[PDB]
Amino acid sequence: GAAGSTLDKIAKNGVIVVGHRESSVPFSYYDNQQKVVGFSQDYSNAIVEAVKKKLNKPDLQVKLIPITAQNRIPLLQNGTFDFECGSTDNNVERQKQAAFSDTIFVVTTRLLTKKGGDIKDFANLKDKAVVVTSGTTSEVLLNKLNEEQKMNMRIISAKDHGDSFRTLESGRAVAFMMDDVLLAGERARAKKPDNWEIVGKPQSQEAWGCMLRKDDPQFKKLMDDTIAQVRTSGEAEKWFDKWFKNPILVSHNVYITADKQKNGIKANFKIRHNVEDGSVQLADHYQQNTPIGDGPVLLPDNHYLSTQSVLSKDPNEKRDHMVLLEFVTAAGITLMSKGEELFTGVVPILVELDGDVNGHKFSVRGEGEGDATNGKLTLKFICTTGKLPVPWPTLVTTLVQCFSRYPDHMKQHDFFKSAMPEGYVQERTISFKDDGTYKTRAEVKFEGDTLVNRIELKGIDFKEDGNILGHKLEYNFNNPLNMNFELSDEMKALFK
Amino acid sequence: GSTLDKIAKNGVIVVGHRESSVPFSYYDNQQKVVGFSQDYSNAIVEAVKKKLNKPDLQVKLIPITAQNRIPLLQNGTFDFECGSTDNNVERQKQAAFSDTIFVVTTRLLTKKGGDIKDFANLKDKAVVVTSGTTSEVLLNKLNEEQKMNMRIISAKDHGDSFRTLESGRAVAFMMDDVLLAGERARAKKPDNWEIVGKPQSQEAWGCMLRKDDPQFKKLMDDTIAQVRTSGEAEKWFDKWFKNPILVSHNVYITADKQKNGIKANFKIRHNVEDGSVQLADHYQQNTPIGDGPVLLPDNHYLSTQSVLSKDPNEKRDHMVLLEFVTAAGITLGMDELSMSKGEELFTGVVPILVELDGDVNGHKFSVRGEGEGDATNGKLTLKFICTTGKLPVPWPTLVTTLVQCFSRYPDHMKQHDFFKSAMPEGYVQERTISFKDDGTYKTRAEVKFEGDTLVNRIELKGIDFKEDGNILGHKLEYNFNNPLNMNFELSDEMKALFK
Ligand SMILES: N[C@@H](CC(=O)O)C(=O)O
Ligand SMILES: N[C@@H](CC(=O)O)C(=O)O
Ligand SMILES: [Mg+2]
Ligand SMILES: [Mg+2]
Ligand SMILES: [Mg+2]
Repeated sequence: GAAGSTLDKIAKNGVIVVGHRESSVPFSYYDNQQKVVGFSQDYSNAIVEAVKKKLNKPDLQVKLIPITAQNRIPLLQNGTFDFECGSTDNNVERQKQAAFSDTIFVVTTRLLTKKGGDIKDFANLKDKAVVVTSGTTSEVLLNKLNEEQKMNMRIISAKDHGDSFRTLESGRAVAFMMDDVLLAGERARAKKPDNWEIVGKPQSQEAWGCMLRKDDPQFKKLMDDTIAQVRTSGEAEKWFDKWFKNPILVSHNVYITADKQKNGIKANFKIRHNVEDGSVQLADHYQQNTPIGDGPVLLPDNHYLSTQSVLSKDPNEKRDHMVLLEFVTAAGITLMSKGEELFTGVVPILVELDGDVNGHKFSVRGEGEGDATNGKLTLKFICTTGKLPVPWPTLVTTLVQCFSRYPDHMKQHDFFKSAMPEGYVQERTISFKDDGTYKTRAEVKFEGDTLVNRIELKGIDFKEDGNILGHKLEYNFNNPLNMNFELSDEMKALFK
Repeated sequence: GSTLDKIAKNGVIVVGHRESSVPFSYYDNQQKVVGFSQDYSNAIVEAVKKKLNKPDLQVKLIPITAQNRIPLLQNGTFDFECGSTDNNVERQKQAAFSDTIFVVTTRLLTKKGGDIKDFANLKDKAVVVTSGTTSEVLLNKLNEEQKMNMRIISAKDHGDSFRTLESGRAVAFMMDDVLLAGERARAKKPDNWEIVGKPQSQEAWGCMLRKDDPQFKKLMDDTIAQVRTSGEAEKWFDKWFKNPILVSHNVYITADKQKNGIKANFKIRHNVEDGSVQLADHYQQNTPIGDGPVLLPDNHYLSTQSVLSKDPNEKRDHMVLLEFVTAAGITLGMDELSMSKGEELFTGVVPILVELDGDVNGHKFSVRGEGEGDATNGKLTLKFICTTGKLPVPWPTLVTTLVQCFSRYPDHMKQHDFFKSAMPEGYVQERTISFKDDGTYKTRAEVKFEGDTLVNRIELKGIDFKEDGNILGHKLEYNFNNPLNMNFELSDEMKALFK
């Protein structure tokens, strides 16, 4: 058979081509910024890093390409990609065409259906439209059940799992059959996740592995070693808790460019606020910052800030309020001044905002602390004038980028700290799609030991029953997904 | 101390600028401060950098108005300003002036075909003027001396003054004639407006600086003299007054290392025939067609300008395009005052073929373009034809869809040129273009060499467009980059100045 390895081909070419799935949630799927993410993609990344160390090629490139259940094996055999980790069952029939790593997940094949409907088990599918994803194990099982039991099902074959779920969600099928965890994943992305139930006696139990070409023991050994190390280091259980037991967030990217004319910077970015009906409210941000002082600043090369925030409520606070936890890291440039020295400890923060939106006047006061070493903010905001006339999430970006974590190799690009203590003016236009606009002007500076953000906000042209003045936005940030899925006994055994 | 002493101490020169003195010192639609006088301001800054041996001197532009320019100069809030300030004896008591950079007369702007033919026609009428200007003094003086009973509306800056006139809330706007021509150029309908009236005065503009600083005055006067005799002053006049003024677009690029590619985002503003603007938000992702190594960039941007024209011998629906693109956003380092194989494919002139098939709200169409690209100069020249008859969308909405491998990457940035590095195998370019209050284009293109020709083959799908919106309604001007075209003669006094 083969005398060489895909590892030798990778080393020659300088790139590893990795297949990935498009809608295997939360394992290998596109997030709303088209990043390929998930539990299996974490294994894929670990394997890629293991290939880089094994080949001593620290600058190896990666090229992720999309595959489907239908085309994964033909594209593997003709060399279109080198391996994939996503949601592929290891079985005997497939071992005739491909090789598999050791198992990374174990599932059972079940049904997703509307809560409170007639579908309790597979027997309820008689004479009904049932959706299943083309090219999958469940498609084979569902057709076989339909034929062997003469159930008169109308089996709809959809191109990928999100399409299958949206067939169910729109009423064109009474149930979706698939791996139970993938049903839970599509449910998490639904308009109303809590309307959907997993039901039915399992038709099978399956084990997922990474797929690679046959006759490559060196590459499979590197994968199996990597999987073994992920387990015994505790990372496998930590990745499970990450994807299945905590909110899954999508980072925002604040794109920064120098504005040398003004000795400052500009930025642009988009926020997508979740709407209660399952849609999204786009908020387009334009930003300009100029230093208050007339001394030197750091004028950055282009880069971006990667941001995630968590909103919560203080159970002992009766005023209208928001508790905020925020994490920000600078990126976009590949690998002590006075201003930067001001941020080496924990710095108290004060925020004051005076707002007028469509004539509705309000004020907000916030206090907390920031830890730029860790890119971390913790703040509590109160509406001091009574009820806030807009949703708290629409004010998050307005309510101190000097607390971003700049990596050591990027510290010469940190405009925000360099303007301290005298500070900077931050101005934004925030354009809400199909609705009004906020215009903001803030001064961010030190007053004594405290970092103060004092803002004026003016909002115009809002729709009184739109998503903002109508209070139709969910109290969250970064478009969370929250899985509802039990750690099974089989998975517990896998982790030993 | 002196102004240079302050600049040297701080490492920053603080430059006052006007906000609406068109086309001398004004904000363009990307908030950049531009104009004929700002070209002088930049020349002065560069002379200060050279004099102080501080190539990394920083610049801080701060806005000033006709009302606050002198007090902010006096208390040191800024160091100098080049804009539109008259030099006169009264102001010399408060400030020093450079040698003259422009000469104007004070006149009126009014609606073409109206009753305002000269200053006498203003009797009993509303007249607008900018607060704190020479014209405001002259207009009030004329009012009282000739008992004209004008209602003088005093607006905060020249754009506000003009929009008072444009919106019918005054019958005329008095100002420096060239500033009237500048505000006209930005109007909803520039050709509706006429400059009339016997000049009330002739004025000379200079750059303002603090009094009793002869060395800083000499640096500015020396720079202004060099601009004249080097011919730059006449070239700047031609640039600002006899050629279209464009705004550049910035294409903001970030790496997408997962896909061995890049993403980009940027905004295009299309001029609408009624004077409004149609926003087109661009999201972009590129991936290499080949599986071999590429250049993965740090964040940077492409600075783009385009000129659309018509071929007078072409009877088909068509667009002639000239485009210039330069990469920017990574500073040339103090210590430095081919990176891919594909880069070598662009050292000379490369022929280009573009093929687009479109479907917008069910209206199908095809476009074919041919021309050539010169990446050494960041320059493209193409002619496009609609091969299916009439184009069902405006040509400007297709410009961004219809080869960023022809961008000029400065030498210090060549390691960030993903586009050329993916050749000859090429790349896939996908976009979502969202037209504000209207529909969306989704595009997928392959850009690659086919033999010696760089080929861009595109599929475009448009949905949710309004049939009477700006796109399907064909309400967009045939231009790009939001041009302004001055209508202003070179006077004999300006010719004298250029000697
Ligand atoms: N695990 C199933 C479904 C999938 O791949 O998404 C299969 O291997 O066919
Ligand atoms: N040139 C006039 C108007 C202006 O400054 O814009 C003045 O000096 O007041
Ligand atoms: Mg939801
Ligand atoms: Mg009199
Ligand atoms: Mg126009």
